[PDB]
Amino acid sequence: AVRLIDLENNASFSKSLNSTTRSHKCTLPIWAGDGEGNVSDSVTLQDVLANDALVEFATDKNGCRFLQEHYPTENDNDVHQKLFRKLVEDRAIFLSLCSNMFGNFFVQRVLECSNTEEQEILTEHLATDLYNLCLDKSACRVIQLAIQKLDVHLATRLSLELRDTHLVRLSIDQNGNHVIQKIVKTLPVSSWTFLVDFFADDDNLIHVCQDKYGCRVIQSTVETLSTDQYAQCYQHRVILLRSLMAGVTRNCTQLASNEFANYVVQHVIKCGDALAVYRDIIIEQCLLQNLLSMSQEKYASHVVEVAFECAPYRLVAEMMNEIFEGYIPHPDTNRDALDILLFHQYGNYVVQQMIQTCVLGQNARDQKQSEMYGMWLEKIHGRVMRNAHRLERFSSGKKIIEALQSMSLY
RNA sequence: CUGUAUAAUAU
Repeated sequence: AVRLIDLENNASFSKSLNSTTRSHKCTLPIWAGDGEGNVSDSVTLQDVLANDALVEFATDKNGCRFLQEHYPTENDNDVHQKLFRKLVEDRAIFLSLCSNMFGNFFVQRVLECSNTEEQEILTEHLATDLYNLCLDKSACRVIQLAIQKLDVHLATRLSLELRDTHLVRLSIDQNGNHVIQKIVKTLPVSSWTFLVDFFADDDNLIHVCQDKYGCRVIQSTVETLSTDQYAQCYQHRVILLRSLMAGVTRNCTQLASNEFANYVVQHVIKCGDALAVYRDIIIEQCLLQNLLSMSQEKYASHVVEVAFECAPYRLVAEMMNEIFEGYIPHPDTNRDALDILLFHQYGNYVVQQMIQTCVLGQNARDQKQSEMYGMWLEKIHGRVMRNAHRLERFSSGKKIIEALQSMSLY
């Protein structure tokens, strides 16, 4: 049995002869089309492999649809292996097809059909330029499907590839925000602990939180670290959540009176449970002494609504005492916080929430609490009835008067 | 006279 060394034939001039297309926009080569931009029925995948034209099929829509339809799902199929080897033969060719408007659908298809051995070379290719890939509009979808299908260890390598980068630029990005989120919501916490480290800085937290995309990132991170629940005796997540919530609480005044940041503020009040302690701090450190001023604001009035809805009674009593007896009346008009918020565009929503909290808490176990909630209802009814002649003309006044219909302190 | 998100891919 003499040995035979079979070297490959130098087909240097084949990318040249696949560069010829009928149209200047579609990239499908002239040999594979029927004239109208589609793929001829005589064309098979072995014809793609024989002409070295996976790349040129991939960046054309119909050729990539052909590749995605006829791709063999089984890993021991021959044509599957030759196509995958042609894909991952070159780093630059692979990363280009990932960043192609059309080839990323084929890279996603080979992600759905992959097993572990393919996943290793796929991860090694992606990790070389992962950050700029997450910045790309087409390649970032490939990155999201990777975090979903890649084995945890491979995805972890990928997530820690973003460790010392410009994470604020990634988190405020239109495409990259979804990657960060995917990682946080998909992978175990140790894969992205450095992300919490990046938000240990106050300035990085604000810039990201006060952004149309980064507020979703902060919301996903907080939901994940909190959803841990009480299934842990020693929880490492609590330390991480504490490190983050610290900045939220330090800058919660600016974040509450803000276009995008206020939403995540509502989350730490809406959730309760693991975030209850932080909710209370929030109510003690920017809500109190400010409730009139933020209830006349467009963004922070929702924060005052959810704080009135979800607080414990000890804090709710402080808010009610602040609205009823906490401000000096206006020197010209003799008008307190309640008289202002009855006829205010945003503040009437706050007053309806106070009414709703009082009628829900009148069904409480503690009698004193029920009596106190009623007292506050009788205060509200006294102001409303006095002002009811003007308030009846408004829609908000109709909703308010319908809310105090047929009540009883008992 | 009612009030804030509408989170990124097939030329």
